[PDB]
Amino acid sequence: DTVPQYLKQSHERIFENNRAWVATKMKDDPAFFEKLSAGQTPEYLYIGCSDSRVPANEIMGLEAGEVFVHRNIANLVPNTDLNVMSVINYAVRHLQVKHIVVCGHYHCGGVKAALTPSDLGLLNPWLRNVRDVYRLHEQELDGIQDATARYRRLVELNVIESCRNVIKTAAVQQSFHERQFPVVHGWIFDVETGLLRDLEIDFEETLRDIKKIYNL
Amino acid sequence: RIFENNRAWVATKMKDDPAFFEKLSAGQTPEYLYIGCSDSRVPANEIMGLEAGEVFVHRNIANLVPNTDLNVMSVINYAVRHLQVKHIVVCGHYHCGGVKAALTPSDLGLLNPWLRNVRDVYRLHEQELDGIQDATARYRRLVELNVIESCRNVIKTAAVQQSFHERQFPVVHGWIFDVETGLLRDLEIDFEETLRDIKKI
Repeated sequence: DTVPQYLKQSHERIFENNRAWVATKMKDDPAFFEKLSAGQTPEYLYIGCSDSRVPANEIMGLEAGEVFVHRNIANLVPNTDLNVMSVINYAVRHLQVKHIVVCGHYHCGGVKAALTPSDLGLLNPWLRNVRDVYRLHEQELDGIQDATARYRRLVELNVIESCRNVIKTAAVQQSFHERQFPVVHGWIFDVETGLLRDLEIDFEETLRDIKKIYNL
Repeated sequence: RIFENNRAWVATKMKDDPAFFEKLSAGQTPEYLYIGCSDSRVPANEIMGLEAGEVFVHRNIANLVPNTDLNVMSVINYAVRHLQVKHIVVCGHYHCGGVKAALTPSDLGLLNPWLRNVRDVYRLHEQELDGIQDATARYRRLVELNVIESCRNVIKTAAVQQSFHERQFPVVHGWIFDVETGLLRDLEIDFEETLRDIKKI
């Protein structure tokens, strides 16, 4: 019932590491935290998986402060999730972000967890959103005979449907109609090469396509 | 532009710095879950002097853990039950604008129910906050109490209570990140006491 000591010193070591990190930044730039604390308005909302590999801003060669960030299991945008719907609403309506990106990769454990028949308890309802993506694209995925190619295509279609879910929001549709931003993109990050790849989500075409069923 | 930056970033990472792409795909298990605000200033792993890969991450408006939010409850459940993370941290700072938005009587539409969680923190600590006359100092204390109640919400989860009872991990910590100095400040939450408090019910 007491906290093991190895957990207390693991925790202390973080603070030692933090003090050391501050010293080297102080040596490299004497006003760096002064400039950090200097204002900024993010231009990007980035939605990625909680299974992060590299900070968003560093992949994109931007300052951390130019990217407002959300990470969740399997980089989902479910209809009735007030968590992700609040980040989208705030980013669009308060930050007036010019770009929203959904970025996946082939090693998010969330998507893999969606395909195991196991009871993951509380996780099942969240990962149900990944299985709905399989249903929307069932013929395409059934016709890929290589398991690893099929899995990789599911990861990409999950990014694309998350993007479509962003585009379907009132905030994105109304902002785009009246100000021609934000624009939504779907990307894949390759861990093996460190390269971003555009899925070429057709924003203009997708936004037009959505209007029939989903306008405002 | 972004993709140019990305190619250049891969170069300096494989030219101006060392080649660590094998490590990127090497595979590791995070020892930390970090819950912060979507208004990021510095990557978690860099504040903590760890590899990005040692820290499983969630960011949301005002670093909240609301009871009925399946989004954050799924990251907690996965981190505890699948990743077997040894630490969960909630880290706030004084420039997440969600907390400030929660104190203006404005209708923020869809945001009202999310930010209602911040107003509930004011109510749980109303005497404490009413006694601070300086707006700025009162705001700063609200940011800290918001971290602490987020941490208490983590401790109250089935996943954390059951994991800690049977395996003595994870432990939960609340931190405040000071952007001016870059230093983490421990909020020194009552982990053992909250756990004992939960069993009274």
